[PDB]
Amino acid sequence: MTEYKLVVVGAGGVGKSALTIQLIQNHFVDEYKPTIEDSYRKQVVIDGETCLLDILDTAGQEEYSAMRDQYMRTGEGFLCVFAINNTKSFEDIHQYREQIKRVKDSDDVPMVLVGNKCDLAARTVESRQAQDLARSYGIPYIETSAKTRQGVEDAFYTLVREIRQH
Ligand SMILES: Nc1nc2c(ncn2[C@@H]2O[C@H](COP(=O)(O)OP(=O)(O)NP(=O)(O)O)[C@@H](O)[C@H]2O)c(=O)[nH]1
Ligand SMILES: [Mg+2]
Repeated sequence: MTEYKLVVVGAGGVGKSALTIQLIQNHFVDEYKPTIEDSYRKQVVIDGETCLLDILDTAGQEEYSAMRDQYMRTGEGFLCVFAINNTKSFEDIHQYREQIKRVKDSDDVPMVLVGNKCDLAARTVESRQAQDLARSYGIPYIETSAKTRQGVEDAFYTLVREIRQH
């Protein structure tokens, strides 16, 4: 079957692992547990296609850029994740996208902007500003919560569908 190599990137503590785990194990992880690198494999049916999701979950920590580059290099799509109550994580998005384009040699790579933690009242980044940024990249913007499961399958399946059209 078709395999889609999906890579999850973004600043530390935005919820990259929580989204992945919610998708793979149907539970919300509430623990403090920084990732170095983890990979997940899951067989799914998306729009009737049987495929395999290889999901690489990456570190948010700066010490790990080298490892992050090696892994970004083999991905066919990227979930660029920020948290809606962390404005610095939103600002850091431009820095992650530029690095993706530099390691992939490409202006236009299959990619989804994910605004996560949308279950929280204390929102510092407005959906408007995120939606604007996503428009200026030419990518979809999806709001998610790993806690409620809102938007989770959407964010992942949308990225698969972007790869299929690339
Ligand atoms: N309320 C809420 N909390 C979340 C959500 N997603 C993640 N978190 C919480 O935020 C913290 C960090 O989440 P985690 O998945 O570890 O983040 P990460 O992006 O993988 N961090 P790292 O870059 O270190 O691997 C955890 O306490 C987790 O439960 C969400 O959608 N809502
Ligand atoms: Mg993590």
